[PDB]
Amino acid sequence: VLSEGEWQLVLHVWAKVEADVAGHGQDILIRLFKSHPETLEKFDRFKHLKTEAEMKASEDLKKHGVTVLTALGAILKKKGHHEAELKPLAQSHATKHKIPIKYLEFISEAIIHVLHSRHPGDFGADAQGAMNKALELFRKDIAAKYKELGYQG
Ligand code: HEM
Repeated sequence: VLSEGEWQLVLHVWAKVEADVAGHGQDILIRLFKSHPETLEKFDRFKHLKTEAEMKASEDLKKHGVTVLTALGAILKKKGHHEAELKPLAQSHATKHKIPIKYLEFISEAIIHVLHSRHPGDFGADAQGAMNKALELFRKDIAAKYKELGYQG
């Protein structure tokens, strides 16, 4: 469970994400695909993007980066009372996209990496620790929904 102080560390950095949602979302998806290329294979919509330059040049990918961060932000804003927000996501990721928890670990690592790269004087150990706790909670709760839905994850 996160404390109020930890949620305030998480939402203070989220405000920074909000100053450029498309840029952070684009950077996160490209870092995910660069670091874990097998995750691209889960996206029939984007597997044509066979180089990093092609990914950067894709407005459709950038649009999806915004969709992704918007959903994550809506979850984080609920501080752990996020059950309604999480439900459709766990549903689609379990039953349609079939995204294992390990790949949610990979994207959580990409989020942290990008927050560090974009925010050098502004994303320190306490903030990163708290963001890692919020993303762990996110993954924990998704995994509980995966199990109710019968999906190994
Ligand atoms: C922070 C984690 C994530 C969030 C918040 C997120 C959010 C979303 C949202 C809001 C959508 C559109 C609505 C839906 O279908 O549910 C979506 C679609 C999708 N997601 Fe995720 N996602 C996450 C992680 C991942 C990961 C790690 C993968 C794959 C390795 C993935 C694969 C997909 C696929 C395949 C689609 C459908 C894209 C399309 O063809 O339009 N998601 N995601």
